[PDB]
Amino acid sequence: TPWSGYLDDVSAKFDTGVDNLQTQVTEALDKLAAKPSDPALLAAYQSKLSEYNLYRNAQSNTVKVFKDIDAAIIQNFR
Amino acid sequence: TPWSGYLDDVSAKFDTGVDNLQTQVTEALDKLAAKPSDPALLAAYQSKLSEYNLYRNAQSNTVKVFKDIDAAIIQNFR
Amino acid sequence: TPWSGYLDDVSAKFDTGVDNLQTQVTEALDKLAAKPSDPALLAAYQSKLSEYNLYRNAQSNTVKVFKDIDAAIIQNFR
Amino acid sequence: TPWSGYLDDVSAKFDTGVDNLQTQVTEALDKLAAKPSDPALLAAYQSKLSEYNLYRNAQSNTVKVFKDIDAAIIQNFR
Amino acid sequence: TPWSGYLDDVSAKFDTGVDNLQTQVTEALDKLAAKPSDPALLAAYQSKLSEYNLYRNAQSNTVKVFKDIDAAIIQNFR
Amino acid sequence: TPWSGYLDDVSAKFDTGVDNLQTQVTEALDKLAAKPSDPALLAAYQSKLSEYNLYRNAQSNTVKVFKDIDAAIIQNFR
Amino acid sequence: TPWSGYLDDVSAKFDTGVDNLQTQVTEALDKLAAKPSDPALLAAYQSKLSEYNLYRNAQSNTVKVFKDIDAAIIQNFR
Amino acid sequence: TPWSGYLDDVSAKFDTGVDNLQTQVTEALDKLAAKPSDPALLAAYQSKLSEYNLYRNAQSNTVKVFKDIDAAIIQNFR
Amino acid sequence: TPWSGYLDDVSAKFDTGVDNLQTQVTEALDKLAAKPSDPALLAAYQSKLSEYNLYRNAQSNTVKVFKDIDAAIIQNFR
Amino acid sequence: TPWSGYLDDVSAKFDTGVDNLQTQVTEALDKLAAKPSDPALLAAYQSKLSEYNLYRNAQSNTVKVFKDIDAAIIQNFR
Amino acid sequence: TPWSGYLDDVSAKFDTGVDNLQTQVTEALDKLAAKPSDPALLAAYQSKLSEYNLYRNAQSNTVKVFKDIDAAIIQNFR
Amino acid sequence: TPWSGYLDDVSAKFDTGVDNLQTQVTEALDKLAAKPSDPALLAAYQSKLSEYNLYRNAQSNTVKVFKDIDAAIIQNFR
Amino acid sequence: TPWSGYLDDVSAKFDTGVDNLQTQVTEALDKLAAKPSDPALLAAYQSKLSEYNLYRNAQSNTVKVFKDIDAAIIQNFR
Amino acid sequence: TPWSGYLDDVSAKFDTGVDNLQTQVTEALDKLAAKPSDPALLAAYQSKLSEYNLYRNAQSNTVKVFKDIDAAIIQNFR
Amino acid sequence: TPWSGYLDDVSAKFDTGVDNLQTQVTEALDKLAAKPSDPALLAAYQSKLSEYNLYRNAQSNTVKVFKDIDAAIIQNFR
Amino acid sequence: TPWSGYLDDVSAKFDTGVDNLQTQVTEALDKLAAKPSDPALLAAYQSKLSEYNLYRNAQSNTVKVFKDIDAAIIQNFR
Amino acid sequence: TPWSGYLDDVSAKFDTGVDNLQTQVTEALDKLAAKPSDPALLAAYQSKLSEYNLYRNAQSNTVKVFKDIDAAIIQNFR
Amino acid sequence: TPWSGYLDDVSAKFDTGVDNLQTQVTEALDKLAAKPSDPALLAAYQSKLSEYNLYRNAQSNTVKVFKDIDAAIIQNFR
Amino acid sequence: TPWSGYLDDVSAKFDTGVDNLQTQVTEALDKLAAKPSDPALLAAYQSKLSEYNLYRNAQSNTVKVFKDIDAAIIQNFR
Repeated sequence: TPWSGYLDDVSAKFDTGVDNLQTQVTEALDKLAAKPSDPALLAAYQSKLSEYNLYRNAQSNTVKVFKDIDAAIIQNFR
Repeated sequence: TPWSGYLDDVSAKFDTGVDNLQTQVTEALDKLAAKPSDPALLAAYQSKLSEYNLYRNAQSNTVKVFKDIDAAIIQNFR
Repeated sequence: TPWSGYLDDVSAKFDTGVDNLQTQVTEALDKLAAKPSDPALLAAYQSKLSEYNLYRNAQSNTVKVFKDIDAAIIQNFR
Repeated sequence: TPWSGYLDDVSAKFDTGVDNLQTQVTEALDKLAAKPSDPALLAAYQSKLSEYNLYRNAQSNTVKVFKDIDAAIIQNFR
Repeated sequence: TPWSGYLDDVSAKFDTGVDNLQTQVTEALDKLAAKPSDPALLAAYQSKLSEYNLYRNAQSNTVKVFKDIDAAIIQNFR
Repeated sequence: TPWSGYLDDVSAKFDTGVDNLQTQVTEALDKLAAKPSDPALLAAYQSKLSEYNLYRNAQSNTVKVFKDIDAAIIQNFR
Repeated sequence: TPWSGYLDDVSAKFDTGVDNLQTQVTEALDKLAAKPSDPALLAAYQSKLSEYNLYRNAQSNTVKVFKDIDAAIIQNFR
Repeated sequence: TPWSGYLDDVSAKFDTGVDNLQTQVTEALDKLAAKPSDPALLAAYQSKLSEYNLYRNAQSNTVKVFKDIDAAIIQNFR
Repeated sequence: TPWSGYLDDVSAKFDTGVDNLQTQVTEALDKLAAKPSDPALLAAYQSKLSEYNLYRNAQSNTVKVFKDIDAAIIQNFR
Repeated sequence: TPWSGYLDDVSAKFDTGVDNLQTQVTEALDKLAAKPSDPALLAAYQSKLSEYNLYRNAQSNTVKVFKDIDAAIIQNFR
Repeated sequence: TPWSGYLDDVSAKFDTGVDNLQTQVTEALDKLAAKPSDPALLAAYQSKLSEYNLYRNAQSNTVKVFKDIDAAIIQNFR
Repeated sequence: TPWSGYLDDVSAKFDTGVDNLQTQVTEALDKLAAKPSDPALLAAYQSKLSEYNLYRNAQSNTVKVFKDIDAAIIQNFR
Repeated sequence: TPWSGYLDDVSAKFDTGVDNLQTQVTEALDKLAAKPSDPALLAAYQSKLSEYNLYRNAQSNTVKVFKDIDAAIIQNFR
Repeated sequence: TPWSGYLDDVSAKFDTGVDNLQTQVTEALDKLAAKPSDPALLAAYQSKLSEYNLYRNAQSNTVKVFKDIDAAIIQNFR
Repeated sequence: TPWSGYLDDVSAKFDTGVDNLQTQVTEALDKLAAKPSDPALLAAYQSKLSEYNLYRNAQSNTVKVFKDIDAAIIQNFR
Repeated sequence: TPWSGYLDDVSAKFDTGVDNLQTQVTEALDKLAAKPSDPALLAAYQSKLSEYNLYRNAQSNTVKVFKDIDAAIIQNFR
Repeated sequence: TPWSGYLDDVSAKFDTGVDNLQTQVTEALDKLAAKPSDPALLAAYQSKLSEYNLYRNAQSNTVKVFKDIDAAIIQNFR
Repeated sequence: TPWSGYLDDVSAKFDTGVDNLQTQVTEALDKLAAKPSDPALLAAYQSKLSEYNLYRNAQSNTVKVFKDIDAAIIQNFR
Repeated sequence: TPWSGYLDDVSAKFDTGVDNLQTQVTEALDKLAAKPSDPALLAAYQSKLSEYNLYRNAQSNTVKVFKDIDAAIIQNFR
């Protein structure tokens, strides 16, 4: 069994929270690349790419906060 | 079930708000191409194409604003 | 229900404002073609064709103005 | 009571400043559509439509300026 | 009873301070989507969306300041 | 397979929409050049050349509009 | 009966003082993960996460102070 | 009579030194929340919130210094 | 007597330095709203609104600098 | 004394630089309206109206340049 | 084997997505240069050059977004 | 070796694409000037001068497009 | 049999408590090094590296506490 | 005679080293407030305010260093 | 003697480097205001105003760089 | 044999992980410098330079984290 | 010595490049005004006035380009 | 020997990469100034000036990127 | 003989390592000040000023590291 700590659980709440956003960004970019001027494909790709920016920022900043929570508790052992 | 975030909902309010504007632009251009000098078809195509310009601009600028709302909230986690 | 935006309403105020000017130009040209030297038919066709020129110009320039009103509002979202 | 912020007040100074310019543009276009070649109706509609262009541009650019005033004050909290 | 701390009170002063700004942005966007070229609906949506940007920025930066007030007091226990 | 994007499809809707207008302009000019004073050939060439002017203008202005739709979406990625 | 000393009482005054802050941080993160761009969920999660930082720091620094009170009394037995 | 030591006097010199800064921050935030885009209210709230940051930091660091003065005198009893 | 600290004095040097710029922006916008196409009123409103932008930016950035002066002195107490 | 900043001085150098150009445009238009076919009045009104166009453009673009000079200095305080 | 990272893969999805758009722009410009007034060659070159503009902009802005995704994750290592 | 960049290559594709159009315009104008009423020389000079207009416009607008392609890539380095 | 004392048992509770965290940090860094811009690999490496920081700090501070427990018991033999 | 220790001498070397920098910052801010858009006054105020930031930081960090020199000598009396 | 630090010297290298550019902008604007349509005065004023923009930007950005050089040296005293 | 510690191994996992990214940045810049307007060379250089930024940041921040892991273990020897 | 920068040199290359074009336009207009129907004076004045239009446009657009070259270099100091 | 660092080498790769582009812009402007209406000299000057814009932008943005690479490495010494 | 310790040697390795970088920054700024719009002087000054930033940061951070090496050795005498 692969081990997963508490920060691995917080980082995987976002991974299991979105269903296939890592796939839909890949699929919308592959549909965009075949024809990069259809406004039905650009506006669909903007809304996924702007979503994927806020996905990776809110994931990475939450893990940073719970790091500095624990690093100020663990410093208080001594 | 295909996942759709909040920016996917704002981009799909415009898609469900207009009924078949993506179709009517395609249908009016197909009626125009068969006879590109009828003023009943040019003036009908102008009013749909000028509409479709304001549709894709107001969609794409609204998603840009809600991006910079969230990117100034998520930066305040740390 | 076929969708009609605001520019579709301004372009259709001229269409519903005149009753059958798109028909009377077609009917006067069909009466002219059968006998293209009657001054009762030429002077009746001049007054409809000069009317139909000012109809399509005042329609098409009004839609152009309300386009550049909105394209200078929508540019001010960002 | 419907809430109205400061930018809602600046956008409503222009709305209450003009009396019925949103109505007069609608009324002059309805008088124009019934007879789109009267120069008494075209020149009256030009002066209202050119007014309504400068109304919506000076409204929308003023709200844009007071946005970038506040977004450079609120960025200075942190 | 759901618990609400001091930062929950500062974040809810803005929520109770505006009456229904979270609703009016949703209602004005729903009125905009049905007809995205009416200047009466675009200029009304600009003034609410520019308001909603300054609402979420002044909320999120105030909570950030009171965080760094407390994190420099609580660090002075030891 | 030769690639054709979305603007290539809009420019080829006009090409496939007219059947042989690029040929009929060439054929009517070749019939005109052999005898450039027959009114049956001048009036047939006027109606094709005035058609071919409105064909290339409505093609080239439609591609220009869909360019400025996409260049205002793609600018909103960043 | 599980034993709880004096430092266990000081650490459990904060646990019983907040009602369900350990739950509300978990519940707000679970509501955030399903849709990580709603500003109603980000600003609600910021105010709980900034609260939970000051909860664990003021708990852990208070226990550190009462440790160094007692370790300077108990050193004075000999 | 509620007892107040020497560090209670140093912490209350700042409390009695400012008159109602704990009130003016609360009053300016309540005036800000009703209309969070007035630059007369944002710039008035910035100058009080930046003041209240330097108030709580200079209070909390002064009490920390007089603690480490006394903890290096009291350690010299033995 | 309402208390005013040092940052309150720097923010009020700009308030007392300009005489009635908060009034003249309000008065010029009220004169503009009654007739938003007079170039004598637009060019007078541009010069006040561009002034009021540089007023609130130079006020808010000066208070930010004197904050980070003091927050690097007060951090050096301990 | 009504206050006038630096941009108010640059906008009033053009106002005091021309003597009565705001009056001469008004006076020449009033002489034109009484008899709008005299070439001595049309050619005199063309030279004032073409002057008044270059007056308001060179005024409004100069104030725009000195705005973006100052907004790139004031941004360099922080 | 020449190495290609993740941004090299996103930049090469557009390169492999279009088949020979870098060639067709070169070939249509070479056909245009031999005879720069054929409307069959100008309208074919407009649709490729307007396509090639949207190709290089959507490529270069996508790589910019995935840069600022990663530069806000990698900054959160420390 | 005189250096020639990419825009120098696009501007020289038109120069090498036409053989001696810069010479034929000069030669036809020199034949026209000796006898400026021969219809064999006027109609030959019209077809070269109308060609030379479309040569310098399609050259100068192509270089402008490839400039704004690169200035939107190079802006994305930072 | 290799000997392991009590502090060796406390340091090996963390080693046996995590399964292969010393391996997963090594494996995620080896997957990162082959392509250091994939956000699926950066965000997976952040959550393991922030975990591995809290692993080695909570291990090393626990062994330090049980050292100073024993060094204040063993000093009380004499 | 008012007493001044060694740290009072180091803090007063900077005070006597600059002549009237505490006055010139006050005088340049008073000249700025009367007209906050003159670039001759903004660029003169930037160079004094950026100087006054480096004055108070280099003063306050030097006194901090000579404190931690002495607090590691005085701790070595016992 | 009025004191001038190092940033005062860098800001005064630009002041003494140009001879009377602060005067020539004032003199060319005074010559422009008396006659704002002479192309000999507009093109002379463009070249001075575009120069004065690059003067105040290169002055203000150089002082900003030498500030952040020193603020990263002075932070390394402690 | 040149010695290489553990941080030398982590810094050389990135060096051996990419194959010749230090060479490809040098080679793409040398191809760019010979012709700095080819979009095939700019877009190829953007994707390598944006890659090389994320290479040196993820290398340098990983070495910083493993430094502060070890400096909090080695401090616990005493 | 009157100072002349680089843009003053580019604007004076056109002034010294033409010999007396500012004089010949003045002299040909003075010869035209005495007898404004001589075709030897009209055709001589057309060729100078059409020259003087291209002189002031190519001067004023070149200075605009070298402005936006420098304003994108000077912005890169910070 | 005049010293040249690494950024001096990157800025001189563009200088040695182009052969005499700093000379050809100067030579083409000197040929243009003697006769500023020859289309053989305008179109040759456009292609060099549009080249020289992309030369100085790609030089200045590359040096900016390698600055922010190094300023994020050198910040990680401490 | 003026004394120079070990940190004086590390700070003077950078001083003797660069030849005349303290002079070339002074010389390039003096060449810039005489003509602050030449792109040959701005791009030469950018590459020296960006170099001089990395010179003083890598000098000042190296001396800070060797300070905290020695202050953790010298603390271990007692």
